[PDB]
Amino acid sequence: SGSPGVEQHTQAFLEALEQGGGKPLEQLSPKDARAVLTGAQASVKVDLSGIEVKERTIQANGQSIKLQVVRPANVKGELPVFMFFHGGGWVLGDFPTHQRLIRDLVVGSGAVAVYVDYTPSPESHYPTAINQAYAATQWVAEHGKEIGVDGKRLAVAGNAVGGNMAAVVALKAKEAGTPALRFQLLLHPVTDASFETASYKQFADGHFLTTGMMKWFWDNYTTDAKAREQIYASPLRASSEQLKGLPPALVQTAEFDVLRDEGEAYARKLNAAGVTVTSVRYNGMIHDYGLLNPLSQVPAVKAAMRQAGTELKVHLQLE
Amino acid sequence: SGSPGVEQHTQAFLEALEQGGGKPLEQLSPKDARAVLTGAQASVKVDLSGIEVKERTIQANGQSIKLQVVRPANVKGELPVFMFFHGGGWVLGDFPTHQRLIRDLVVGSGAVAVYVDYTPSPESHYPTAINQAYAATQWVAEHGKEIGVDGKRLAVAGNAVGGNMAAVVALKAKEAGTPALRFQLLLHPVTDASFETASYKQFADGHFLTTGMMKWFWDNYTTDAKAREQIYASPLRASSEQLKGLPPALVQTAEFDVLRDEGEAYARKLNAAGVTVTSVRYNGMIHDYGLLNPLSQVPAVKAAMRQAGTELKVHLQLE
Ligand SMILES: CC(=O)O[C@H](C(=O)O)c1ccccc1Cl
Ligand SMILES: CC(=O)O[C@H](C(=O)O)c1ccccc1Cl
Ligand SMILES: CC(=O)O[C@H](C(=O)O)c1ccccc1Cl
Ligand SMILES: CC(=O)O[C@H](C(=O)O)c1ccccc1Cl
Ligand SMILES: CC(=O)O[C@H](C(=O)O)c1ccccc1Cl
Ligand SMILES: CC(=O)O[C@H](C(=O)O)c1ccccc1Cl
Repeated sequence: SGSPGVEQHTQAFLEALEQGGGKPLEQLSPKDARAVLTGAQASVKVDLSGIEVKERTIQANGQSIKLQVVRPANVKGELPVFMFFHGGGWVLGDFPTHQRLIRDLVVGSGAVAVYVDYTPSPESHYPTAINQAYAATQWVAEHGKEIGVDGKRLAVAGNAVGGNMAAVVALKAKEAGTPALRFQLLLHPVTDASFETASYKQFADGHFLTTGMMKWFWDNYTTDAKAREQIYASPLRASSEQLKGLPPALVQTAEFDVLRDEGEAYARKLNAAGVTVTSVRYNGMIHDYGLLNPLSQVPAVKAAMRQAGTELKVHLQLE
Repeated sequence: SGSPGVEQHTQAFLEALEQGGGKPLEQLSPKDARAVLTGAQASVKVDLSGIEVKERTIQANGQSIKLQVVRPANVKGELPVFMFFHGGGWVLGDFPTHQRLIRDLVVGSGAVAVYVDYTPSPESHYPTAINQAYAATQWVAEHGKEIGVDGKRLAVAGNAVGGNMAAVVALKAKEAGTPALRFQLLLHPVTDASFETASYKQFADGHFLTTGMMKWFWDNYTTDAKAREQIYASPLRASSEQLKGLPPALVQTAEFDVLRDEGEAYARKLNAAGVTVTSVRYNGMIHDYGLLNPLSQVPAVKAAMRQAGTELKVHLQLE
């Protein structure tokens, strides 16, 4: 478990995982793997106060798409808004597993989150979910009044493959010429369908997210090699010209995460393309510390969450 | 100038420095070198609003020590407080060169800064300044009412050698058993009188702070090898037992800073000793981005400053 330099509570978490192992996640059926995350997130008392949650089903992408709209409690008027794309490696995850993370971003930013219930993998494959994600984002931009938001002040946010999804939705919005986006919040994003970065090599196991999981996640998403080479799957492969004009980004990475290097590399490519980027590595931390309910009271995690909420707020102001 | 991955405005700054060079800083007299920083900081329009500045001379350390007390404007009552220790490699720096940085921390935190006017080097040598710094911190703890602060809610903060000073004052407070400190804010701290870390090797020149400057700074501070080995000069040399019980820390480092590795290493040692630490590397950034007035409008720099102010605020609340 862990490494020299892992933050103390995080290291204890890793050791607890190592104890009483269980089968590797990637050896489970999608149903059983989904239940592992559900059970783990439900195992910890967490503050979910300060929010008003309501479901809305929309017609877009030529289908019905379910949204969970999460609004700061006791606030009147149209509020700015961020789309929220959940992580879980495409196979896992949903709204309640991610509700604490979403709640923290909403309460900290004062903005409304719109969770999009994209179709999981392998039930669907690329590009089904990203097309749903984009469709919902366009819908919010043009129909925001219906759910109490100002669709002209619109960001995208997500963790892990949700960070992939947020980045790709920003690219799709550029491709489509609409909608205008204020900001992209990328928390430990997946950015490349390749597994040879220094961080992938160093943290292959023992640090929660493993290389084995990442390959399984990608395989469930799509085994089409040409699909994986597209910028809408692996945005790290985009040229400077393709990245030009994307909205300002905050990218948080974790020191002990296989995805650390590709996230920081994507931030560099955005910067080289003239996009405004803040790229921050949280040392001592593991992958997706912001999702994990058992880590939500770690002081560094709280600091990272204060930052994520504040930066959403900064970019969602009037004028 | 610079490297692949340097944030765009920062890279332009580095290129401007390279153009129209001038003599290396470390070849100048202390007087002339001091004027270089003064002139550069004065070259940029910056917001200094929202603060009330007043000088106070105190009797401590068996001498007179000048303080600049920087209070949020239009606020009544006793406020919590952080000591502020300026950087400049011991040779350079003062209050006005650092006033924008201090102002940003005050306005963002809502807490009062107490700048300590320690004796520069080589006019004095180790341990004169750190003894003054500690003496002033103890004074504020016990006499805070006189300058409108709650001395029981007291943090230490500083940039570069000021980060060294803040860390060392926390160690001296532990050694003395007083005063109680809420928090240490270390912005790109100097932590070791050695020059062989990977970051020292990689960024030896071309990134504002050079290895040559750092060696000159240390030489002016003290050439006593035994002094440099003391934990009050090089706190990285402290054992876990020596670090045990120190106050919670936020350490910000910069990706392209010779001091990056020793700062992150000190954060690791604090964590190993059970101290609460948040260690954050701002990618794309150079050394002491928070001091430099020409960089104060870079978005990543603004985000880092919002974080520094917020974390001071978090740790200076009642109860
Ligand atoms: C990677 C794994 O095996 O799942 C963990 C477990 O409960 O074992 C786990 C632990 C805490 C939070 C989430 C998850 Cl998913
Ligand atoms: C790459 C991805 O999306 O990461 C997931 C995440 O942490 O969100 C994840 C990774 C490992 C175990 C559980 C979960 Cl849920
Ligand atoms: C778990 C947690 O609350 O850590 C806090 C935070 O960073 O929010 C914190 C808040 C106030 C004082 C100390 C500390 Cl450590
Ligand atoms: C390191 C050096 O030579 O000083 C710089 C210069 O003006 O050349 C400089 C530039 C901007 C801000 C401060 C300073 Cl000190
Ligand atoms: C090590 C130190 O204290 O760094 C100074 C700082 O950036 O504060 C500094 C470094 C290079 C040039 C000017 C100045 Cl002022
Ligand atoms: C120079 C600067 O203000 O950048 C800002 C910041 O991060 O504070 C900012 C604020 C609102 C919207 C965009 C941007 Cl980029």
